[PDB]
Amino acid sequence: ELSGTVTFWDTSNEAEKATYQALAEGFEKEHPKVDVKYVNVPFGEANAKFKNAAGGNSGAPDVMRTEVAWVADFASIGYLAPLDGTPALDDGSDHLPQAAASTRYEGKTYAVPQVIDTLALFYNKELLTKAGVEVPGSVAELKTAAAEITEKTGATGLYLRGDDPYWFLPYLYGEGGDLVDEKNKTVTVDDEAGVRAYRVIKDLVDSKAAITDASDGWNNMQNAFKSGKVAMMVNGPWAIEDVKAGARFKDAGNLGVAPVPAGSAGQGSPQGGWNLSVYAGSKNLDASYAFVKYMSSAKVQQQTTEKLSLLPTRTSVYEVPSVADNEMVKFFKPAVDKAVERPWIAEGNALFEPIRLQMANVLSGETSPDEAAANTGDAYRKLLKDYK
Ligand SMILES: C[C@H]1O[C@H](O[C@H]2[C@H](O)[C@@H](O)[C@@H](O[C@H]3[C@H](O)[C@@H](O)[C@@H](O[C@H]4[C@H](O)[C@@H](O)[C@@H](O)O[C@@H]4CO)O[C@@H]3CO)O[C@@H]2CO)[C@H](O)[C@H](O)[C@@H]1N[C@H]1CC(CO)[C@H](O)[C@@H](O)[C@@H]1O
Repeated sequence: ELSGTVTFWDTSNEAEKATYQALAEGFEKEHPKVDVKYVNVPFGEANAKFKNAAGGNSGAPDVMRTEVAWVADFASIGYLAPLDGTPALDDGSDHLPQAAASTRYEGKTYAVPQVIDTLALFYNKELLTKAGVEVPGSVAELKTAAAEITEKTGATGLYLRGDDPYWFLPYLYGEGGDLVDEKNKTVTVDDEAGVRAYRVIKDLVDSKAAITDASDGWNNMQNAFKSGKVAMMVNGPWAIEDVKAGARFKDAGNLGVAPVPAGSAGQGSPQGGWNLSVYAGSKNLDASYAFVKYMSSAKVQQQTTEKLSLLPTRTSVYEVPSVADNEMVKFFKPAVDKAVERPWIAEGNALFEPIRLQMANVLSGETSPDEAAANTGDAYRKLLKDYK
């Protein structure tokens, strides 16, 4: 017996949201006495919007699309219903383990996995071919390629997103670095790899291998890539359908994807994604648990992939020929398998702001790579009282 309102806050983007609204409302097919109230909440506003509503117990959603780092955020302050022993969890073991870790806080389950993702190098196949260059495997190989692209086509090699701190991580990993050593509770972002990573990004822009912008970075990146102003960008699966809307990439075939470039030490890309959580103060808990089970079901994950090319969290879904034979998926799944995990801690979400500020100042020339790394480390030690 399910009935009543289930308000769902979805953070998915302009290209994704019609699909997600349809899936959400599809819950009513099997439960016609439930009224699904779909609301799209912009990614940048959603964390604060949810905390505001939950903290005041006023107009909070029943079900929240919850970024991997937000689960511990929200859970630690009491805003999420624990899900262990509820109908929200069905065939839990099916989910990728690294997806499952992000749902956990202090020995309890506060979310169900929805999608998993990572960053990759997207490229314009026809531009690279016209430039006579191969997809670059390293930063060194990207610089050489960018020069040939400018010389032969007039395009810039890379749009380097300059306003979102997540985009720093591939460069950090490529220089042999990482934010923290979790096992040893030690801040590591200010090791020499951090200095090198800030220096690499500045060199890419100064050398004109890359362009960037200090604001409106998502739109600027997409516009530059779709208009052929650049040959390459670093982005994730949430960009695929948006890109394919463009005249340049209808022929889905013209859209190349490859790993993010190696740096001087190695190569890596971060693990991200989205889970589904239930507000602790929901006045329709049964219907919400069922809604979460439905939205995380193999059937719905498969449909999401078919319409959007977003990656399922369920292992079984990869065995469905329709998913197993998808080319964006065929690339992204192995890349996700290799993606770097982060500490799933209450202050994990706040590790990004320090990077954002220092990265902006490095790109504008206000701050040296050396100072930026030290500043980032200083901010982490302030955030993480039991880290050295
Ligand atoms: C600073 C923020 O730090 C963190 O976020 C990390 C995040 O943990 C990383 O994993 C990564 O997330 C990936 C994501 O995994 C990936 O899927 C994709 O998301 C797509 C969707 O796919 C697409 O469907 C649609 O939704 O659109 C999504 C976006 O395209 O890309 C994400 C990266 O963009 O990177 C984030 C850092 O960016 C915090 O969580 C904060 O919320 C914080 N926000 C601040 C906002 C404030 C402003 O006043 C205010 O000052 C600050 O205090 C606020 O806190």
